[PDB]
Amino acid sequence: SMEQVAMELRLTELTRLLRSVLDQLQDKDPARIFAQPVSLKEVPDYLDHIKHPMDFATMRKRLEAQGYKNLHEFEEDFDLIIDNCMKYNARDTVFYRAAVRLRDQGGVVLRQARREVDSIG
Repeated sequence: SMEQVAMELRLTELTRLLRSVLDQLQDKDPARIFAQPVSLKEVPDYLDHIKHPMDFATMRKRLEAQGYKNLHEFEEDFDLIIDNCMKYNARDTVFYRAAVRLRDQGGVVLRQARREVDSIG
């Protein structure tokens, strides 16, 4: 149906926008601390601590299969990256401090992306 196609064009356009958002968010992590999943070879107990791991590569795979239906879904995943890190790592670590910075710098990007999604529909 033509209705089905039009929904698919909206999903595709959301996907393009989210990809630009994702790149911008990832530029706020020049150390690439959040680029890849936490290794279970190098932190074998990780899953006793964190129930829903997330990282930029896993968000990117989900994005390219058009797996984000709206911005809320994307934001939940971004917030997981941050919130996982601030629980697992202590306050005085390079990791925790990098989360705080990504959160603060990412909030500006997400502020305007929410206007762009509402605005463009």
